[PDB]
Amino acid sequence: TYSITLRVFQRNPGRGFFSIVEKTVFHYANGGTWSEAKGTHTLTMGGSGTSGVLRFMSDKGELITVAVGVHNYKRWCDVVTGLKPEETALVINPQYYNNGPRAYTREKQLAEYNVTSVVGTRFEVKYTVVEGNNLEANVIFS
Amino acid sequence: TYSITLRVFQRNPGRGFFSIVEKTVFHYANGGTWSEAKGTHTLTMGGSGTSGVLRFMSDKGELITVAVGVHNYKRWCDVVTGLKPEETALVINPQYYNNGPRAYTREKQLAEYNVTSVVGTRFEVKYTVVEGNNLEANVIFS
Amino acid sequence: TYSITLRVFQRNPGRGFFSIVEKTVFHYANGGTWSEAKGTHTLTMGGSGTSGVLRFMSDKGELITVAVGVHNYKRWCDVVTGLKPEETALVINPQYYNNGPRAYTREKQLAEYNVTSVVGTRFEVKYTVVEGNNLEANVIFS
Amino acid sequence: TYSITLRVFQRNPGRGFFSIVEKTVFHYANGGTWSEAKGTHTLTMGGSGTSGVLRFMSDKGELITVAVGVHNYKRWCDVVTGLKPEETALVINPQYYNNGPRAYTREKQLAEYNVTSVVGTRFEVKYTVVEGNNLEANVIFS
Ligand SMILES: CC(=O)N[C@@H]1[C@@H](O)[C@@H](O)[C@@H](CO)O[C@@H]1O
Ligand SMILES: CC(=O)N[C@@H]1[C@@H](O)[C@@H](O)[C@@H](CO)O[C@@H]1O
Ligand SMILES: CC(=O)N[C@@H]1[C@@H](O)[C@@H](O)[C@@H](CO)O[C@@H]1O
Ligand SMILES: CC(=O)N[C@@H]1[C@@H](O)[C@@H](O)[C@@H](CO)O[C@@H]1O
Ligand SMILES: CC(=O)N[C@@H]1[C@@H](O)[C@H](O)[C@@H](CO)O[C@@H]1O
Ligand SMILES: CC(=O)N[C@@H]1[C@@H](O)[C@H](O)[C@@H](CO)O[C@@H]1O
Ligand SMILES: CC(=O)N[C@@H]1[C@@H](O)[C@H](O)[C@@H](CO)O[C@@H]1O
Ligand SMILES: CC(=O)N[C@@H]1[C@@H](O)[C@H](O)[C@@H](CO)O[C@@H]1O
Repeated sequence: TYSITLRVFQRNPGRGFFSIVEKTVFHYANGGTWSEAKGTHTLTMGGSGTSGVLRFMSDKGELITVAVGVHNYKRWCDVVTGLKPEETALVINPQYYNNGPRAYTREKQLAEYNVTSVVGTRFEVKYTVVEGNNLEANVIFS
Repeated sequence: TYSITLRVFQRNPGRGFFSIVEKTVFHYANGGTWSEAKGTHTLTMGGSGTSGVLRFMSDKGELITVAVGVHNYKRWCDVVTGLKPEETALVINPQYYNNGPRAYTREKQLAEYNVTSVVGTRFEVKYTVVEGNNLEANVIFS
Repeated sequence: TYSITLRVFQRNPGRGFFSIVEKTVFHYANGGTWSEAKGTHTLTMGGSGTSGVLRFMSDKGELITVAVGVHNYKRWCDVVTGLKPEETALVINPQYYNNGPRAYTREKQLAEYNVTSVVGTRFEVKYTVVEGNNLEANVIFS
Repeated sequence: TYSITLRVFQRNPGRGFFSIVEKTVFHYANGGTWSEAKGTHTLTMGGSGTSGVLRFMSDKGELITVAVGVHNYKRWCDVVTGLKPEETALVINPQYYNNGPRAYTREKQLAEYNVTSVVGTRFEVKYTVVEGNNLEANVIFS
C-alpha cells in the first residue's frame, strides 16, 4: 500500500480563503480512501498506479484541483486552475488515465509542481518526503 | 440553486464506526460543492439535475456510498453497500446517469430509502425537509 | 503519556443532532491536547492525573459535557447535562479538581457512565479498552 | 449576540504546520460556542463581555494561543506564544479577567495584534470586519 499525506498552507488573505469541496479516488490499484488527522489529509491507496483529487473553492469563488498519486512506484502531482463550476473533481480525476488530456502530468512523476491561475493565485505542491510508501507533501496557496 | 444538508447518525457500535473517505459531485446543472458546518454536510448544486456521493468506511472495513441529488425539481437518494475497494465514489456517482445501472434509483425520486448490507449493517437516508430548494435529510447507520 | 480516543454515536434523530462547541484540557500531568482523526477524537495527556472535556450542543439547543481522563493510572469519565449557556466547559472541567463539586466522580475511576438529561436525552460513555496507556471509549447519545 | 469568524492562514512550512488542540469559551455574557464551517472557525457569544481561546500546536511541538472576544461592544484579541505543555487554553483564557496578568490586553480592544515567538514564529490577528455584531478576522502564522 501507498499513502500520501498533505499539509495545506494558505499564504495570502488577498487571494481569498480556500476550503475543500470535493475529494475523489481513482479505481486502479484496488482504489483508496481519503482521511483527515491533525488538520492534514491523507490519501491511502491499495498499491502503485492510482491517485486522488482534492477540489478547493475560495470564498472569492475560485475553483482549483490538486491531484496526487503514485505512478510506477514514484509519486506524482498536478494542479489545475481556472475551473468552471461544471468541471468537478469527478470530471478531472479520470482525465489522468485512459489516454486522457492530463495523463502527461502523471507521467512526469513530479515531486514538485507550481502554477499561477489566470486570475493571479499561485499554487504549489511540494513533496517533502519523495521516496517510499509513506509520502508527504505541502500544498501551498498564494 | 439547490442544497441538500445531511446529518449523520450512527446507532450501533457493534457495526463499527464509519467515517467519510470520499465526496464527489456530478457535472450536470453547473456542478456543485460539498461543505461542512456544525458537524453536518451540505451539497450545494447549480440547479436541478445533478447529485453527489459520500463514501464511508467503517473501522471494520465496510464500504458504503450515500447518493443524494435533485431530479426534475424533486429530491432523490440511494445507498449502495457491500462495495469492493476499487468501487470508489468516482465510479459510483456517474452510474446514476447516461443510462447507467443506478439511474433507476434517481428516477424514483425517493424522500426515504433504507437497505441492509449483506454483512448486516442497516443504512437509511430520510429527508426531513422534502420540498423546496433547501433540502434536509438524516443519514442513519445501524 | 496516556491517550483516550472517543467515537461518537448518535442514535436518535428526535433528540436533535449534537456537535462539539468546546474542548478543554486540564493543566495537571503536563497538560495535553485534543486531536481529530478519521472522525474520532483523541485526548493525549503528558501522564496520569489530568483530563479534558468536550462540550456538545444539539441543534435543538441542549448543552451537555463529556469528561474523560486518567486518575492514578485508571481511566475516569462523567457526563453533565442540563447545562446553562454560561456553564461552559471552561467552568466545568476545573470542578473535577480542588474540592470542586464534581471531584467525587473523578475519584470513582469509572470505565462506564450513563445518565439521562431532564429534557430526556440519554448519554453514555463506555470504555472499550479499559487498561493501559492507549484507552478507547464510545460516547453514545440516545 | 456577537460572533467572531476566523480564517487561519499559514504562510511558512518551515515553521511547521499548526493544528487546533483546544477551544475554550469564557463564562460571561451568557457564554458562547465554537463552530466550524467551510474551514473557518466561529465563536458565537450571548452578548458583549466574553471571549474564547484557540490553542494551536505545530507538528514541531510549538504551542501558542489566540484569544478573541468583545469587551464593552468592541472586539479584542491577543496572542500568547512560548507556552509550556501545562499552560493549556483552560489556564490562559481566565487570565484575561479578574486581575489576571493578561487583563490589560482585553482592555485595549485591539482590531489587530502581532507578535513573534522566541523560537521565531510570527503570529498576527487582523480583524477584516471591525464593527458590528458579526466580526471577522484573519489569523496568520508566519
Ligand atoms: C504499477 C503501476 O503503477 N502501474 C500503473 C497502472 O496501475 C496504471 O495506473 C497505468 C496507467 O497508465 O500506469 C501504470 O502502469
Ligand atoms: C431539470 C432537471 O432536473 N433535468 C435533469 C437533467 O439535468 C439530467 O440530470 C437528466 C438525466 O436523465 O435528468 C433531468 O432531465
Ligand atoms: C498519578 C496521578 O494520577 N496523579 C494525580 C495528580 O496528577 C492530580 O490529578 C491529583 C489531583 O488531586 O490527583 C492524582 O494524584
Ligand atoms: C458589556 C460588556 O462587555 N461587559 C463586560 C462584562 O461582561 C465583563 O466581561 C466585564 C469583566 O471585567 O467587562 C465588561 O464590563
Ligand atoms: C493554468 C493551469 O491551471 N494550467 C493547468 C496545468 O497546471 C495542468 O498541469 C494542466 C494539466 O492538467 O492543465 C492546465 O494546463
Ligand atoms: C444491498 C445493496 O447495497 N443494494 C444496492 C441498492 O441499495 C441500490 O439501490 C442499488 C442501486 O444503486 O445497488 C444495490 O442493489
Ligand atoms: C442529570 C445530570 O446530568 N446529572 C449529572 C451527573 O451525571 C454528574 O455525575 C454529576 C457530577 O458531575 O452532576 C450532574 O448533576
Ligand atoms: C512573546 C509573547 O508571546 N508575548 C506575549 C504577548 O503577545 C501577550 O500580549 C502577553 C499578554 O498575554 O503575554 C505574552 O508574553
